[PDB]
Amino acid sequence: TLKATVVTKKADLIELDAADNGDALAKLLANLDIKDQNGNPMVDSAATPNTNEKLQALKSVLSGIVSSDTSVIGSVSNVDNLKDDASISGLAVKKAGTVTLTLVFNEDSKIAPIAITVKAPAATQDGVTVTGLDLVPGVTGVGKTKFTATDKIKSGHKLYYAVDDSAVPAPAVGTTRNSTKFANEITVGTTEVAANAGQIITVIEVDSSDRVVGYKTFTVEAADLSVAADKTGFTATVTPTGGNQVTTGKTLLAVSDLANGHKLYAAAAGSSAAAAPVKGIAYTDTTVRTTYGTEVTSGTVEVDAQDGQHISIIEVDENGKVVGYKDYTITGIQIGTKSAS
Ligand SMILES: [Ca+2]
Ligand SMILES: [Os+3]
Ligand SMILES: [Os+3]
Repeated sequence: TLKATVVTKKADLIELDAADNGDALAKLLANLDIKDQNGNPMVDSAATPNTNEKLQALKSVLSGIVSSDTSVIGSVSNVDNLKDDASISGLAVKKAGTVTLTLVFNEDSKIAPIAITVKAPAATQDGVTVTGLDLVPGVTGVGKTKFTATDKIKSGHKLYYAVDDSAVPAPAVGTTRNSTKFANEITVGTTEVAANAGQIITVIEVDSSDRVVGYKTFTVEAADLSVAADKTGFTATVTPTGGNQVTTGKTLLAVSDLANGHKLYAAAAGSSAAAAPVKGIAYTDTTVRTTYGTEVTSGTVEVDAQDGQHISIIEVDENGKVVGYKDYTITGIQIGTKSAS
């Protein structure tokens, strides 16, 4: 009954945010003024909740919307794709960037084309709610890095990472998470990444509705990556001991001065050394506790030994964490000879 007669833009530019939910139509509408035959404003009245007057008014006079870059915001050729079912859509944001959306009207309306520049910003560091997000060496394996933070995330928000040789481009704020690109959810102080030094860990923060709000990149340095347990963390001196004092085919692992609350655990004698656990792993870890199943802390423990075989020993601290590692090749001299059992 009322026909849209006058359409004018307010500003030449509109910039999107997270609240815009990665779709420009709501902000494009807010940037347009529509007047009818009477010169009266054409406004979405809340008394008619499931029919938007303003959008419908625009759609009745609009022949299309051209984008300057179809990869940033897709061009609208069929006008009925603009809708207000549940929410206002869709000048859908595909990628972060800046476009000139040019609105073309029908011949009847006689309204000349209106160009509105739309900026869809990339997600940034100040959009990240977790303060002090940083990389530390891993404790689950060797060559691993771990996420740490000082303060918690905002309630409802989540973190996701990507690991690559190059930084993954910052997505537009408000766009729904790229499942493919950012597939690895971060539990802070728990989750670990296998990475090489020099690689980039690209982290995005999403909201409750899986939409990109934050973005931070870390360059993985050798300092941020985990290494095997060293002789550096090994304080005790262990002397394999044989002769007539020790049982035949067994070596006495005589222990000298470990630090007050330290413990020592030996792996069973085998043809080559046992795998050195990552510095910081709990002894209670299944592979660690099964490989290094014999506690040799007392200095009085004697274990099975053959000539060529290796005995690897780990030094665990007061807390229950692996600190030191050293591998011992056994000799016939340090294998026992005393009467059996
Ligand atoms: Ca309405
Ligand atoms: Os939120
Ligand atoms: Os200690």
